[PDB]
Amino acid sequence: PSLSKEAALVHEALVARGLETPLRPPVHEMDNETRKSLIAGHMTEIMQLLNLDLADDSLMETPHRIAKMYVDEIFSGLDYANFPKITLIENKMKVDEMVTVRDITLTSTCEHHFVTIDGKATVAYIPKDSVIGLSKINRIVQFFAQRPQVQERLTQQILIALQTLLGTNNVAVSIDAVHYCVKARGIRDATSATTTTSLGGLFKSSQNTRHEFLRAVRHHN
Amino acid sequence: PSLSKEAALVHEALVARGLETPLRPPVHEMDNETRKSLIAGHMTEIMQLLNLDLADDSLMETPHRIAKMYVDEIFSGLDYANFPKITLIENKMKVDEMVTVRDITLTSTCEHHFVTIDGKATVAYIPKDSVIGLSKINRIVQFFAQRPQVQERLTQQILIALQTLLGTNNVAVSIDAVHYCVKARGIRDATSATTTTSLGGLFKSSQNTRHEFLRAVRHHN
Amino acid sequence: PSLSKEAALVHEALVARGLETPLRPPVHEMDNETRKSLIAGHMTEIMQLLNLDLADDSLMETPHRIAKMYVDEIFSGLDYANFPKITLIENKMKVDEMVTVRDITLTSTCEHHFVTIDGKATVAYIPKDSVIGLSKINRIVQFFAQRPQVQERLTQQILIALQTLLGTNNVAVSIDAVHYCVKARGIRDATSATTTTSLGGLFKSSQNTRHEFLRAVRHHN
Amino acid sequence: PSLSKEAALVHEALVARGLETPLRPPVHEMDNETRKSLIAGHMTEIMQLLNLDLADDSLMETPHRIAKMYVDEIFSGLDYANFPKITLIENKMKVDEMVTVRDITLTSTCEHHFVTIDGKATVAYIPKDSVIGLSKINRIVQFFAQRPQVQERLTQQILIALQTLLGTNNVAVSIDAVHYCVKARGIRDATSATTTTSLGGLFKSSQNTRHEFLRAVRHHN
Amino acid sequence: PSLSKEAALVHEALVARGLETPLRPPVHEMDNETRKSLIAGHMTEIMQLLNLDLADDSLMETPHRIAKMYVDEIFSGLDYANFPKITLIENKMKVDEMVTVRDITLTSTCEHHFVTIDGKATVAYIPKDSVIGLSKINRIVQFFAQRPQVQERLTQQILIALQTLLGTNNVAVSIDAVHYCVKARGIRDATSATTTTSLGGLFKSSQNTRHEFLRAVRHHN
Amino acid sequence: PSLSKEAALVHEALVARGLETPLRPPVHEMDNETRKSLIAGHMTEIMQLLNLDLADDSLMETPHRIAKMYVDEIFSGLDYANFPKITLIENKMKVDEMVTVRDITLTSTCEHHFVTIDGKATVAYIPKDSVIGLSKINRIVQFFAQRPQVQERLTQQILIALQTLLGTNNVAVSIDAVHYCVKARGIRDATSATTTTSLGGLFKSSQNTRHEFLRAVRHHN
Amino acid sequence: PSLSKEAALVHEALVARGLETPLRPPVHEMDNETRKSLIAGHMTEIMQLLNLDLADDSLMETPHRIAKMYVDEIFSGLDYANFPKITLIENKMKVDEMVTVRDITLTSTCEHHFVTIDGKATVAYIPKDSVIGLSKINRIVQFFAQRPQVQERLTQQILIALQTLLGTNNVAVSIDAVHYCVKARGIRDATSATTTTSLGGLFKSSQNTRHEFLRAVRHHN
Amino acid sequence: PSLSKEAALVHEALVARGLETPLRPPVHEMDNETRKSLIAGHMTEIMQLLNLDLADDSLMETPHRIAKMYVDEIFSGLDYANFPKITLIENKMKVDEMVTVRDITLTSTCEHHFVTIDGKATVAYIPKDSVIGLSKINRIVQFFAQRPQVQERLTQQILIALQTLLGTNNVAVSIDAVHYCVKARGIRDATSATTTTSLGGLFKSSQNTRHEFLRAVRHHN
Amino acid sequence: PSLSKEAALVHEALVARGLETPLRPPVHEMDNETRKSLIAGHMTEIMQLLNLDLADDSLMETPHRIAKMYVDEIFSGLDYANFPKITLIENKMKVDEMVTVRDITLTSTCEHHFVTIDGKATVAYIPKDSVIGLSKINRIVQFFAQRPQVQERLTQQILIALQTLLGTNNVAVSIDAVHYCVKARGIRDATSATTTTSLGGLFKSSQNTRHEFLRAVRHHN
Ligand SMILES: [Cl-]
Ligand SMILES: [Cl-]
Ligand SMILES: [Cl-]
Ligand SMILES: [Cl-]
Ligand SMILES: [Cl-]
Ligand SMILES: [Cl-]
Ligand SMILES: [Cl-]
Ligand SMILES: [Cl-]
Ligand SMILES: [Cl-]
Ligand SMILES: [Zn+2]
Ligand SMILES: [Zn+2]
Ligand SMILES: [Zn+2]
Ligand SMILES: [Zn+2]
Ligand SMILES: [Zn+2]
Ligand SMILES: [Zn+2]
Ligand SMILES: [Zn+2]
Ligand SMILES: [Zn+2]
Ligand SMILES: [Zn+2]
Repeated sequence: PSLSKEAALVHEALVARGLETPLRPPVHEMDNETRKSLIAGHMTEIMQLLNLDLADDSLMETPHRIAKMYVDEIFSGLDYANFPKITLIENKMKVDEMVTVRDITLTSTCEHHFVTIDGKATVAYIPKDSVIGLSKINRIVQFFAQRPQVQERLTQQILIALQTLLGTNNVAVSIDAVHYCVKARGIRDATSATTTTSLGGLFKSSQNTRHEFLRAVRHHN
Repeated sequence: PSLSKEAALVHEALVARGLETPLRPPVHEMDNETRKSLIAGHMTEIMQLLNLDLADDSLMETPHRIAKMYVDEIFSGLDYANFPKITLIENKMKVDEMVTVRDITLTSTCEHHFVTIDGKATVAYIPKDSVIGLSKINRIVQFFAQRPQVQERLTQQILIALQTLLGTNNVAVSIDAVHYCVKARGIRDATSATTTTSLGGLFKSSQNTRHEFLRAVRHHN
Repeated sequence: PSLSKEAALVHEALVARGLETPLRPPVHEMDNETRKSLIAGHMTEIMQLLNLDLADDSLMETPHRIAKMYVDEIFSGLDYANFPKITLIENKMKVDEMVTVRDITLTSTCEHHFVTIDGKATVAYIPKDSVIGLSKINRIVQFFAQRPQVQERLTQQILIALQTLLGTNNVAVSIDAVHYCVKARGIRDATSATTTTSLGGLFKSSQNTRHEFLRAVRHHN
Repeated sequence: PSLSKEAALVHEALVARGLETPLRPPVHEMDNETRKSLIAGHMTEIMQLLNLDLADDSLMETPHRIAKMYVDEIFSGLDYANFPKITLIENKMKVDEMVTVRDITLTSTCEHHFVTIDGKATVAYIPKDSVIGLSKINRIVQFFAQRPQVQERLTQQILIALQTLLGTNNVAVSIDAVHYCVKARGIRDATSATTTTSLGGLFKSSQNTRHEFLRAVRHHN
Repeated sequence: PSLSKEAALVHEALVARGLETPLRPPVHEMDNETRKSLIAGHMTEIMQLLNLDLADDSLMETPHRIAKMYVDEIFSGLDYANFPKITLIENKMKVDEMVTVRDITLTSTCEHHFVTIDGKATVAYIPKDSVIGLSKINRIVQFFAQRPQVQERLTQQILIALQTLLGTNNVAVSIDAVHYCVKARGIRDATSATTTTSLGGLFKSSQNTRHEFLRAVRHHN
Repeated sequence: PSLSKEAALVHEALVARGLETPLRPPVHEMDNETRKSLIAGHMTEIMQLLNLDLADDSLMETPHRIAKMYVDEIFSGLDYANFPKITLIENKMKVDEMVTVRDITLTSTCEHHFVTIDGKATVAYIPKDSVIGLSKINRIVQFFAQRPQVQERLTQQILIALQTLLGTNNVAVSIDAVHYCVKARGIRDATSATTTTSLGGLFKSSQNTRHEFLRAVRHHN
Repeated sequence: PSLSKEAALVHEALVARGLETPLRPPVHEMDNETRKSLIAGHMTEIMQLLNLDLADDSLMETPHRIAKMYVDEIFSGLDYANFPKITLIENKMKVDEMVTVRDITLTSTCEHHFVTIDGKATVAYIPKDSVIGLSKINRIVQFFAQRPQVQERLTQQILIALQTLLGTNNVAVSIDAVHYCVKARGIRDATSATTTTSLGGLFKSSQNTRHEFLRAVRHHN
Repeated sequence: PSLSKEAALVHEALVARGLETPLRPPVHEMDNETRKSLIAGHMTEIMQLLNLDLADDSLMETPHRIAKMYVDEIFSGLDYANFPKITLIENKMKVDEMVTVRDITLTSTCEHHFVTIDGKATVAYIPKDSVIGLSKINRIVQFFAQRPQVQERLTQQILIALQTLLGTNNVAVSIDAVHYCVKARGIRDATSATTTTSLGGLFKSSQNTRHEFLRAVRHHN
Repeated sequence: PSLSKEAALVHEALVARGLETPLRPPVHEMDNETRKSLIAGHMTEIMQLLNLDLADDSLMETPHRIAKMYVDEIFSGLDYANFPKITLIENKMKVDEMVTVRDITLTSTCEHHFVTIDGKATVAYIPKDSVIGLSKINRIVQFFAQRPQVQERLTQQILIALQTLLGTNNVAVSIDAVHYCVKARGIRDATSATTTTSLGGLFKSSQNTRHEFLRAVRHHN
């Protein structure tokens, strides 16, 4: 009772290429309710250095909400215990052209200011011996997304994970997103978006394949 | 009085390629009024198991409605006695460029949860000896769509059937659809959509042809 | 350990007004895991009646997948043990103008055929003593959405629930949806949508208020 | 050297009506740099509790960026030392019809999870003796937005602030926004948005005026 | 075995108001296979009078196709044996606000030249004792649309029939359509469209109600 | 006094290639006014067979209106006496790059049911010795459009006609249309459209030219 | 053999209110081929004062084309011999709400520089004793449009004419157009449009009616 | 005092390639005012032949406005005394990639009926030694547009003019426009538009370049 | 205390290729507040020659505001003391496909009239050893945009400045803007816009790469 075959495989692959999120061993076995109260403790401190009145009916519970959100939600992707269960049917249909999943909702956080990243992901792969459940791609994407991230690392992690679970390197990933740490503060650019793409296999090597995919990416609604 | 030339041709061609829908032999001759009532009875139990009050004037008729929807409507594609009448005219116009029928309405069911799939298909072929009635393409698409499906299989069936009927390997099919078992539940993604395509003859081999078709696909209204 | 103050209040308000979903008392404490298998059992029988090979690597978990989806997901709103938690701060800001939450995502199922209803809700209220957490409105809407519904009933239920929890009659609800049993089968209308609305108090009696709300409805993205 | 007339006046006003952001007296004069280093202090603790390797070159400066962002940017409207410089020309043009500034860019933070709030503001007023510079309206709006807010309060603050600095009650404010703690977490609604409006003077009392303003609000690009 | 309660009710109500379609008594019992072949024969002559070569494999089947289209399809609305089965449930939800079904697909024929009319209908009613099945509205619209028409008459028939069936004068119908005998020939106007509406009960008398309905009409996709 | 040089050239080119509309020689000089009445006669019989009261002030001119429309309007392209006049200036500007006339309005009729075809054409050619009047392209397209057509044939005819009149094989034609016999009846698909294309000379042999043209097609307004 | 009942009626009505285009008696009976050669004569002169070389293959025929265009086309509305034939059916359907014809194509000329006016017309009337053929409104509109015009006079003429032919003053006309003499020369404004509206009867007097109509006008595609 | 280097150079170029607008030597020095009064002279004759009452206050100044418009505006590019002043900075920036000015407003007149031509131009060039001011490109384009044109010639004139004034053959020009003598008269096509492109240098010869330019052309707003 | 490493490196590189903004040696150390004041006077001077009454309570502050604006804001990119702080991280993610930043807000000024330039920039590069923080690119762009500019140069500057800080020639830049000196004065073209692009490394020599990036450019919102 710890990890799953797939979860293990992916994690190994990610460290092997040295693409895992920069983590440290958990040292000693610390409860999650402990981590959460500890984290609310610090949030109470920060909130006081801001001069907010924690006595307020609305503010009082924020430290604890921020604590559950960090551990249970927006960063749950740092604990492989949360990896999604994977299901794969055999490729009896003999699909040999690419399958594409466009405009996958994707919300993450910039590791640089812990601010929101709103974006869309398009993922395509060429089935080999197995066909993956379609929702699973959405879930694998949201998983890596729930981690403090840098867009370039995010795009690459997804490629590797899917590559690992599908059994081919013929996978491609493109992400188009908006960083609120560029929009809401700093340079305050309200109109820019960033686009990153990772291409494995034929998607990288074969010019014709490379463009059918790039030609398909970017489907604004 | 059973099946038709075309219906049987198509059916064989699918079984030959290992692409038919996972079916079992109807064992003993079961009349549809009988399948419908038996089915109706199970839905009656399922609704009771859900604590619904079948004594209500709105819910009362639901088991018979669901059973009829299953047998005559949404899954009627599993019975080749429903295959559409095909009509082919002689290619006296000597067309030798592709004919594309785009944005064909496509409603179907995900075989993993029996939930609505809503999408659109784009089909193209290059006439050899015969030109098919346009409406017939739409019809063929709906027939295979009225079956519990997996988008990747559904796509190939439309292809193989068309090739078979048209006497050419020069056919291409593309489907862009939304799966409600991805949107309405589970990961609950309100924006992703899946695109799958299958190309035959020149649409596969000729890079020229292939990209002309792909280029034309995706005509959002 | 059974029900929560909010939940019980809501369920009673609805019963008193005769707007609860038609439900028959459980009878005996039948365990949920028992219900799922009985349901999954009947689904198996239904699928064998359609002649599908349940021995297929893709159709085997289906009966089980449906059972779990029905009981745990799309019909979870039938069990008040799933009523969302309510958080209400006091109206110190002295807000006396309607707050409007629009384009709330809403996926439901029709009770006449158990087919997908995909729509959008717009809720509005004039806070009296308390202001509610914004997401709770969303959560309340989805709770009632996960039930075999009739759009007319669904709209009323959301009104009563909200009127009850906020201690006011000044609430308004409008739902704009697409029913697949109209779209995907039957008459097969691919463009019609249905709009229903429930107006309480001022939204109903005051011409001025009523139109301010209706004017602000139907925000297609 | 502390505060300016404008700010003290606005500040008093909000406090008088019980609409100031819940703040605690600083207590003792803590140097903003200490504050930041303390905040960055606690954030480091938190990042360690999430098991992130702060030894990494990318995560290394994060606690310090967050600290600086919090105090100097996203929450800078908590200190009136930051209130914008107001300019008021004489209303010689004898303007007696509303002036409406629409689609003011507004990015704030919800106070329940400190997550991004992205929206637009529409402000109108009827000039009495003074006529404020246009951009000031933009600056005042963004001032109160740089605080842990609640849309209902933020709307009121803006109204009160402008009525005060303008000399009239004839001011209207409407904000329309997306709360990411609703969109990127929890219920995860990708489509809803919230609209709040605060009406003063003729905008509240005069129906003709009230609807002239409501009619114009909501200019999506 | 002839007509149905509702079919006859509706039919009478139209004749009573002098709104039925200009029909004559079927004289002697003429079987539809007979009407179809007789019709087919005239189209055969008309096509010959046009110098078309019925020996061609594409034109050969046209007379039988046109006759069937006329009798079973596009004009099948002239025979009440085709009226749709109506289903009404008890208004236990006590709805007392209008229900609007908007953008119903409507294809019809101009009676002046037997040319396609393509448009959309918006229908609304306020339930008294009963709520009708939504799909039934669409169906009723198509029934009266499958008749040689004049938009102004077609609009009223839908109204009167609905009033009759729903036991209320509180119904409203609006149709926006394109006439191909205006677009495809004659003046040849590629952009005009005609809107016609008929209001009953409160939708006529109450200015309040009337404008709420009109306000909601015209939902271009 | 019978036919014009252009007309005769065109009619012959089409006959030689076997692409003329299937026509049977008149036989005897039957006067057009005689044809119209015989046609109007049969239409009368057809309408009486549908049970319509031809004595109605609105249905009385119909048989006569149809006859005139068929012979004089929508099928006028069957009589080369209606071929448009051609004006060709010499190519002094030495134009050697394709001229493209796009979104040419095209309304036609299907030959399988005589129902409206509403579409758009895009024509392109590389002038050799002569440049044609722009409107003539339009006029040529509508000439062939006014004939019971099959889109595949229609496209070829326009190519041949233009190739013939301009003395070049460097012409290209693409037609994008909606067939009401698909939309308004039968399968009743409300979203599919059909695209056909005919490429001559360089447009067919030169990869470079072919794509420049296809790339420039499908200009939805 | 000169004029038609309707044509006369309208012309009288127009002079009676003194709204006719400023014409003069034709003095003496001058042939139309004479007027046209005379007019080409002057056009040849103008063209020479511009230094164009009329010897050119393209220019040579312009004087005559401009001459036919003026007399036979763009100004044919100055000769009531061209008025359209009107057909009116009796209002047996008892329509008593307004009928509307939107986005009627309308091309005219400014009397001030004989340059193009591109626009759209919306016309509505409330049937009284008779219902007019729908295409007839389009034709009456294009008729007055084919005259040197000033937009305000144009709008009024149409009102009167329809008022005269329908037998009620309850008619309304709105025109939205673009004047190329404002766009292509002079101030050269590329974005403005002008809108004129004439309201007769209840459309002018009754506030409620006045706005249902104004609320409907302006349907950009 | 007659012409400038720029103009004489352009002029010679067009004449050398046989692309100048067909002009006749002025012959004798006629004073532009006489010309205008002569032109206004003939236009008065024409308006009298159309039976318009020139005694009217609105039609009174028309012949004089037309005369002035013709000579001083819409046809002013016929006199090179009107050629724009060209400015050329030194290409120090060493720009070696194309510069593309898109959607240049272009309003011209067709030379067959002197009717409005409204369109857009897209121009690109690859700087060699000189780099022209941006607006000049706009001015040169509008210079040749102010002439009775033929789109095919107008496109060529612009190309030649710019190649000459720039020092390179690397210039591309594409115009897309609506001819009103096609839209407002004759065939009356409300939707078609014509596209003409002229390619020089690498734009003609280099496929890579050619398609980079064609790819970017056609930016509808 | 003068300039930073980066700043220096960029500035040199520009001078080296001779693409620096034409600057003269400051000569003697003149304080800014002194420059601002000297400029202010010269404004008061100009505003007096325009005849504007500087005594007005609203025109008063202008020379001082224009004063601040030129030096402190819109031309601040002239002083490298303002170059933004650059932050790079290790490319441990092994990113080797391009990273694209689109629709970057760009507000410049033309150097020919000091008039507003309003565009959008798209920047891309293929990471080598370091990966720049996203927000930085935006900052670099606004820096060079804060200078009296000529589009063709601005594009070039942004390119070199980036190739220098990233250590790769593999950078690409595209700018699409509207020059108000072309729109609001002079030729007054309200619709044209200009596009300039600079390609380094593979973006210039690799056909494939070159087109991947050009295919991405131009993301209108
Ligand atoms: Cl930053
Ligand atoms: Cl799942
Ligand atoms: Cl039904
Ligand atoms: Cl929550
Ligand atoms: Cl007509
Ligand atoms: Cl069919
Ligand atoms: Cl003027
Ligand atoms: Cl013509
Ligand atoms: Cl200039
Ligand atoms: Zn960041
Ligand atoms: Zn599923
Ligand atoms: Zn249903
Ligand atoms: Zn929150
Ligand atoms: Zn008609
Ligand atoms: Zn057909
Ligand atoms: Zn004018
Ligand atoms: Zn012309
Ligand atoms: Zn400038």
